[PDB]
Amino acid sequence: PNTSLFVPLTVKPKKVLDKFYKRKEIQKLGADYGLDARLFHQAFISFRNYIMQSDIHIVLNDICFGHADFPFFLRHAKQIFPVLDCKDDLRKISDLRIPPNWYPDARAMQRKIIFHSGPTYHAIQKYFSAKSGVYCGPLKLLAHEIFEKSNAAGVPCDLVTGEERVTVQPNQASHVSCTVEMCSVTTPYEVAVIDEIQIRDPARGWAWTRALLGLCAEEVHLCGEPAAIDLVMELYTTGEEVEVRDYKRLTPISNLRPDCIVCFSKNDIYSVSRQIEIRGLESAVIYGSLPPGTKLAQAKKFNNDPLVTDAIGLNLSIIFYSLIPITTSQALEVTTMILKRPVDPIRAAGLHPTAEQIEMFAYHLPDATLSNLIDIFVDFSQVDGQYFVCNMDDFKFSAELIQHIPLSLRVRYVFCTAPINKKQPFVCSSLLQFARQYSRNEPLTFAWLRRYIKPLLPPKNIKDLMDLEAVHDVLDLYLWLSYRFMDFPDASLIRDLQKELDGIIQDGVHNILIKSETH
Amino acid sequence: PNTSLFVPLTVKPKKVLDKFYKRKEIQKLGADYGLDARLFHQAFISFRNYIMQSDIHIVLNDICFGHADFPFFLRHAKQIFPVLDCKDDLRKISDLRIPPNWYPDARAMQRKIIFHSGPTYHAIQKYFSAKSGVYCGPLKLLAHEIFEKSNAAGVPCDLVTGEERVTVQPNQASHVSCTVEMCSVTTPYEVAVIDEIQIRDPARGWAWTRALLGLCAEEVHLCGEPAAIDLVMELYTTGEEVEVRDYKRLTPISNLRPDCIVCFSKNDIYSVSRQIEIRGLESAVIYGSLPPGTKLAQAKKFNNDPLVTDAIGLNLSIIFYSLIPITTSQALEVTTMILKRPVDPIRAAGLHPTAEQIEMFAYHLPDATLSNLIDIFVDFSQVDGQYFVCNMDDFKFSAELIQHIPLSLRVRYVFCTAPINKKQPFVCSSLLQFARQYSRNEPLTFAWLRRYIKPLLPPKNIKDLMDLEAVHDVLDLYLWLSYRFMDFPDASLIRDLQKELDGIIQDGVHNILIKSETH
Repeated sequence: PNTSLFVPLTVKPKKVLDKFYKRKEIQKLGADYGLDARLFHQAFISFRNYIMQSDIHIVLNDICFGHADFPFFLRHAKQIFPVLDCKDDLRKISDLRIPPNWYPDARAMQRKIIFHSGPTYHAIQKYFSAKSGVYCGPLKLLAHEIFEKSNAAGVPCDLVTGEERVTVQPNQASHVSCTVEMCSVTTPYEVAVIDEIQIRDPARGWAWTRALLGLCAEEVHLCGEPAAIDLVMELYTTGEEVEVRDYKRLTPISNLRPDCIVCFSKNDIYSVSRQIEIRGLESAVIYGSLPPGTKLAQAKKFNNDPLVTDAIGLNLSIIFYSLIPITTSQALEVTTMILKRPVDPIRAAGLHPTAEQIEMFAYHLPDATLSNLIDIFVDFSQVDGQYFVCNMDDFKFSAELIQHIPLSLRVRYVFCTAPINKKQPFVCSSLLQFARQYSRNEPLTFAWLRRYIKPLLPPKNIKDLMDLEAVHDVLDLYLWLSYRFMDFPDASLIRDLQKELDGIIQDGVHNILIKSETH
Repeated sequence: PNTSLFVPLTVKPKKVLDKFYKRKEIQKLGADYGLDARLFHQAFISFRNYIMQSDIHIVLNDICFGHADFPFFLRHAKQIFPVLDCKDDLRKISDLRIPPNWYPDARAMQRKIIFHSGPTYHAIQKYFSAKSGVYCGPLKLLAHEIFEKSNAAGVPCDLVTGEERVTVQPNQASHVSCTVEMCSVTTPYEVAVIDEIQIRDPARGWAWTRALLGLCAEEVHLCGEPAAIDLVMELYTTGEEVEVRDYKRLTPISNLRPDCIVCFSKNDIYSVSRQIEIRGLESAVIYGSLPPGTKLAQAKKFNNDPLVTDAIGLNLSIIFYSLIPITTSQALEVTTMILKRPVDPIRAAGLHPTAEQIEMFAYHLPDATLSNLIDIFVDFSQVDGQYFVCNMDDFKFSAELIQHIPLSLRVRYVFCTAPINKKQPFVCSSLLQFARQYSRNEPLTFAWLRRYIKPLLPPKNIKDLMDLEAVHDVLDLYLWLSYRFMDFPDASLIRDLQKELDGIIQDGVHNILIKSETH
């Protein structure tokens, strides 16, 4: 309980008061109840300012005229800091021990865990065949990949992403691809594929742990680097049997051979592209900010036609311009115009604060802000050794941004759990807008949304593209929430408005605007 | 016994263990004793984890070196789930059959049941005249109505509500108005009026059934819709004679004629009021959240002066803005800017778990939570055909809220039986507070209560009013418990502190703040 977290509540309204404070007896008795150096102080200074600048009067009159040893102090001190009043209560609410309890159906079941080690398409096959299955995808692509494959290859696939939810069945279908966040924990499945189990992400590990411990499957297929094995070995508290099946690199490796250039700067991508079209030849570009369409159409054109930074970790058949140092976890001839050290095995999986935990922390500490509540939660939290609490840094920011909009805990919880890029001014602006009108009970229709986003103009230089992509993002935000707060009614319509923009973007993406330089 | 309810108790501490589990002989022998799919599993997995990660050693050594068929398993399985050990015992404790037994004095007596059908003031008259009588009111108004009438019209009336208990007699008086919950079952009466007998409420039916079957009267007067008749016909197990006496609507019916607008949104009430004062004219407002004073003073002013959602079902002499669909049970020219279908007759009356039942379920299942105990109770419960078990949904919530506060079954029972609105954050906060200090043996005095509720400031917009009304609620909560746990000593004092607020509220209620809109 680092008290730096506890902001004092302003409880607005001389001889012995000074002595009472100095007295190492009172100082110790204070510390006994939880009052440290800073707490005992702030408590006294407002206890003094309260008495003088304004029941107790009986004992007040009776110490004036001749003990001097505290409970009236502590009554004040506890309306200053309500923490102290419920320390024991908060600890229990943030006890995140024996996580495998939180999903009892996974415990109710016989589950076989199978781990396809190696630095894929077997598991993919094993659930196509499976009577009832599920995919759990890391990105918002690999989910679509399997959505397109399965339903076509003759095993219908539903899609549950954050931003899309599609039912193929003209009537709930019996197979679904999803982002690991969206994967059920109550729906009985037969085989489940948790792709990319590395659960180690300091901000996203939570959803993996969730999937690992909670999927109501009968076979649980993992696919991820052999460094992760140690962890799943003990994850055995749930009492299931681990099976490893190491795979290997078909061919290994440590110029412009028709080659892949990988940067770390969006400056370098807006540079190298220059370099290439200087010597006539024509380059592709894949930055993570590229709409999902223009990503594909720029990857497929490289896969008929005569790679330029985003960690490439879809199907792409194929040099570091910069090494800045590097996470020593990047994968792939690849020159430096790396495996120097061994990969440290993985230690702990990831948990995060729930809504409901925080809604309880709210009832205890009702004056605290979200940002602060989560900081308070994290403090009292209790993790078993093979788990860690995720970094809720984005969760907070999103909360410091909408703090003034008069929402309610639950709603406010969801809004700040929406995936935004801070470094995009228009998105943040937009979050506030979306949040502000909800409070005003002002449903955000296709009309409203059309005027707000301004049917955009074809891009010219690399600011317009940036704006357009943010205008893309803004639309994705509207969709993300459309599935949580929908009363955001014109969800389907926006996807259409979004779908042209994707091309209006692609248009400009082939024709790179990177020369900005001229003007 | 849906096993989803039975949470396994963590009983913390290889060849044949695997075979023993697979063996359909063991699997069946397990199921014989009550172990279903999920139960037999969880039991084995912790039986395996117990043996290996840690008497039995004799049989353990003796199967190693060459039958393999169970009782050691079942000893473990039953310290996992204590349910199994006392299934038969629990059933009997939750057998709610032949309810008319539970009140033997009603059986000891000659009782005549009379049913004033029709979609009132006769029964009201019949007990005024009665030497010893009782009223059983649905709301916390109709109880006060009769308390004011009787004692004045020259037949003294005591009041027993949840939140008030008043003796008029300067010395136990011989006549009482009450909420149906508070009505005795041991006090000998002559005539009893059970107003609004529709006993069908999925959460409140219990107290009606109680009154119907338990009032020690000589004439039992019912007043309620003719759909309820079928039920009271068989409620004849008690062996009394039913008398129907259908009444009718003096005048029937299917614009701003000096008219009544009825909404279903608190948004619409904060809207229509705008609409009315736009065209100069002046509107009344009655929302159910309005203190009992400001309800009257806003109904009387409409009943001298030149209706705006809460189901109006006190004396009010007089259009649906929304129909959302509708319960097809709403009553009343009434336009839609309804009787489309017939009313389905009523099927079953209502019972609920008692404290003492649960205090017994606690002695069997001492590790279960309240919320879960009641779910367990409901499961094993045994209802005769013309009764149903109420929805204890609020009872649970109130219990999930105070779960961490170290109270005792009885007390904890009462706290979560206190009437609160979940959707009011301050009330829930307050419940915890009231509950927390009881545990700390810290009686909640008028002083403590005064600082907590902060002598509030006149309202400005419609948040202050909401807060004030919750501050009202909080005070009502303090009173409700004041009559159960009183050691809450300053009951009378709070009612006074409450009584000014009622006006501080009324002040703001006439002067609607609804334009919030401007700011």
